[PDB]
Amino acid sequence: MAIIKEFMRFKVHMEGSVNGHEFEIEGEGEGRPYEGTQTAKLKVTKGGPLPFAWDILSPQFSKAYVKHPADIPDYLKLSFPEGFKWERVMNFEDGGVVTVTQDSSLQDGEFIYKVKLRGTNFPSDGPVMQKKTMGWVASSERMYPEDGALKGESKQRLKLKDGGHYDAEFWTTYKAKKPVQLPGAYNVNIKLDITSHNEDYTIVEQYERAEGRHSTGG
Repeated sequence: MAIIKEFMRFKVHMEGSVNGHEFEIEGEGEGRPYEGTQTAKLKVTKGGPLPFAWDILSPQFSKAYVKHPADIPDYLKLSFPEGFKWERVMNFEDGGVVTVTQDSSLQDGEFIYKVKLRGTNFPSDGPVMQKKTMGWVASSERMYPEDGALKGESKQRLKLKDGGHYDAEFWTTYKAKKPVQLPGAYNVNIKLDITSHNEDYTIVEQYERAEGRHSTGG
């Protein structure tokens, strides 16, 4: 609680490929870990302009910034200064798949995020490779402890330019680098917004608000 201050910055580096197109992204963000809010400014540094929808990348750029009530152990804040790692699978309803691995650490008073991403099997005709998505609907991640780690599962939904939707299921495992106290089951409500971007999405800003609450599930 002297480690995680009420205002904290972070730096993120992502390396990945989607349908074999390789790219890199570098960004910096800031927020209020106890209030559950944060912003990030991302820049594509290789592989730009991306030939696919920014939205499949936006959820990978920070769960030290989730507001927790006092009776739910904040495992990810407790993992610092060593930090934690996470691995995620996103299965989309048209067969697209994204797998992500991430390492979070704290260096010189800022969080450092390193992300690796592989998106595969997206249809050339689908909304991801045709850039038809329009942001994620607000969602809720169901959290539970298992095998010494914190797991989260959620149904997610992208809005589309044609007024329709495009659904996905997310599975994530979060593991502290030292044994710290795990919570029971609970829900994390999340709203993730793209607050501005340039025309080809090589420069993007995001905002996220996340808060944990007891199930059953408002």
